[PDB]
Amino acid sequence: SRKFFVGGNWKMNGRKQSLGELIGTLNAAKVPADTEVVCAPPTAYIDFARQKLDPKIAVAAQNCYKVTNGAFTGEISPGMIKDCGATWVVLGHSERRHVFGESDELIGQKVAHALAEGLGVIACIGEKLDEREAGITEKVVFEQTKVIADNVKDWSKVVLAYEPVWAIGTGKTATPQQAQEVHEKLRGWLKSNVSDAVAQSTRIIYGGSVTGATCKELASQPDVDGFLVGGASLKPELVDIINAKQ
Amino acid sequence: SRKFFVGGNWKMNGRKQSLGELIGTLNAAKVPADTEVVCAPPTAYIDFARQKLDPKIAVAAQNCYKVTNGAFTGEISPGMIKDCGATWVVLGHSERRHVFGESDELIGQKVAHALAEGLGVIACIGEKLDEREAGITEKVVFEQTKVIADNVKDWSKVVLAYEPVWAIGTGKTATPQQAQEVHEKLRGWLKSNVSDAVAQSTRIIYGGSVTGATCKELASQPDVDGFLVGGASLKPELVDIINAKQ
Repeated sequence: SRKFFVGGNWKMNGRKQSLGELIGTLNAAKVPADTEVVCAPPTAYIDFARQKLDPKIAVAAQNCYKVTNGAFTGEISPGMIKDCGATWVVLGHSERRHVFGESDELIGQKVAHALAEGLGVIACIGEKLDEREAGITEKVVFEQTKVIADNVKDWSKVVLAYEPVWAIGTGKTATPQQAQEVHEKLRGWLKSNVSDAVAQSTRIIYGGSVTGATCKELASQPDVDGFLVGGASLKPELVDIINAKQ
Repeated sequence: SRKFFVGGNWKMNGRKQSLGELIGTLNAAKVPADTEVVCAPPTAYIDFARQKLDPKIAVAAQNCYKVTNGAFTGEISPGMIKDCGATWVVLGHSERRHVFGESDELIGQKVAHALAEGLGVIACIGEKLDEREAGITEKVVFEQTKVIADNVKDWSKVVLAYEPVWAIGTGKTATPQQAQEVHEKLRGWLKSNVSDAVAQSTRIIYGGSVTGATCKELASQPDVDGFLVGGASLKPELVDIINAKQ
């Protein structure tokens, strides 16, 4: 019992005009009954996107901080995210980790607080190129996942996203088999360290390169439960990725 | 001749209902013609704040990034800020620098991009208790101001904010004479290093502790042209600070 999950990470892209247009497209898309869809707009447009999107698509913040209110110029809290109608937050995204230096310690604390506040969390992990080539893929993503698990009580509110950071802009790419390998090792970590129950019911989505051309082969991997989509999430092509199991 | 400037930095505080109430109070108060008022809401509420606020009050983003669009989950661009109807961005705020580790070099790149896109910039500088008790206040704030200056081609759209980070949350308080000392030295830096034109026209606002009772005296200091208000900007007290010259 794992419902197919497709998250669209718009990253720092779009304006009210172009996003309005894209939202119109998605509002007309037939989202399958077996599929849960979430879009993560730029923080300035969480409000806008929730107002314009049809309820069949949930809204995620791309990040948040770890307290409800405070002297943290530039941050938003899970309270504000809910106040705008979003029900998810993306935490630990590769860009937060490796461009903006967000530690594991910090990400775990955001997870605890987002969960305590009633949000769903799309919790991202994954290994860089140096790490993969040293043999420490397992170590790196287990450690990352351990830190997230320490701050989760209710796993029904969590989706794990594997980001093959080693394959992003590096000269390397991941095969569907390489994706499947990491996802079944992560499910083995959940079964081992949490419960078979949690393992069987927790979506592990793929956060590497995915397009309309590649989504069916990726979605048919037994341990790949969906996608955290980058570039293609800004295009009608997102609808094709949503239809991946159909 | 230099226009009195009050920036209200709401930091990570408020929800649509509470901010709606404060916005009501501000809309209702009369801003003196000789003063320029700007409010910086949490980033989730830039759009909301702009729509609720009277045109007499300007809206600022609390931070932004240094390209127009890109793969930066969690960030917003000056284009987005403008798209939301905001005309200012706060950059280099002590929380960005010291809680979130934003480098001077990063902050310079933001100033450059923000200015290029047509946004006003409230650029923040200041020394820690570390650096003041080491007698290197001048070195720190001038070096900070230099990096900013290197990424400004139009000073008409820049306000400098001195934040006495040494005297906020530390147990130490700053006197108006200590405020004036740094502000005078900053203006003299601009004279030496940019132009008399810039030195004489550039607002240097005070970002240390401002209350309804401390504001008149701070305001009368000749090189203190306004304030970047913390806690008091969330209260009707902001009105008193806006009226500090009256």
